[PDB]
Amino acid sequence: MLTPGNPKWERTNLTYRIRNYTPQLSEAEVERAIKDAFELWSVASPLIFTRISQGEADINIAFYQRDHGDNSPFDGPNGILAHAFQPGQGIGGDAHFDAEETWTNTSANYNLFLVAAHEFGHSLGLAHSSDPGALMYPNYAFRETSNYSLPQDDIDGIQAIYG
Ligand SMILES: Nc1c(N2CCc3ccc(CNC(=O)c4nc5sc6c(c5c(=O)[nH]4)CCS(=O)(=O)C6)cc3C2)c(=O)c1=O
Ligand SMILES: [Ca+2]
Ligand SMILES: [Ca+2]
Ligand SMILES: [Zn+2]
Ligand SMILES: [Zn+2]
Repeated sequence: MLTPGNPKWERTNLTYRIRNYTPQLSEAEVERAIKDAFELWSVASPLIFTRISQGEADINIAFYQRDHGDNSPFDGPNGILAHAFQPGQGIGGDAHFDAEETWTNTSANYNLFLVAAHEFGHSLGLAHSSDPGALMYPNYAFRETSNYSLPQDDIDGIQAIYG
């Protein structure tokens, strides 16, 4: 469940910055989605995520449309929802979300919190899992639950890299 080449962060204290927002949600709603997404991984590893509002962070977060400078363009409604780069400097670890998607905080397509949590796995060095119940499973499908926490397969994956 590790990204090929075993690329990992050499530090456990990471910073992130939300570069822009989506008009479909309030700023407060986007911030809460991102915060909870990171909290999923933090409670199962030594990783600490610190938000900054200016300057250069380790993980940049932004909403872009079509061609946006990294040679991996988005494609309008549905299809590619977002993507993130493996651990590293520069664009490494950054996560981009397709601005043409309907972003929600409900079970309707597409829940920001869920897509983000998945993307951050890639930002930390995790590959896709073959376990249909894992956050890192290749296919998106929202499941309403009484309590939202990181599945055991994802826990094993994050621990196998950072302990
Ligand atoms: N495939 C593609 C994309 N997505 C990105 C976002 C994304 C997000 C999630 C998945 C697979 N996982 C789920 O659909 C999913 N995982 C979990 S873990 C978990 C839950 C879920 C879940 O509901 N869905 C809910 C209950 S919980 O107690 O909080 C624990 C796959 C994908 C693949 C693209 O973009 C693309 O092209
Ligand atoms: Ca898309
Ligand atoms: Ca970066
Ligand atoms: Zn991109
Ligand atoms: Zn993925």
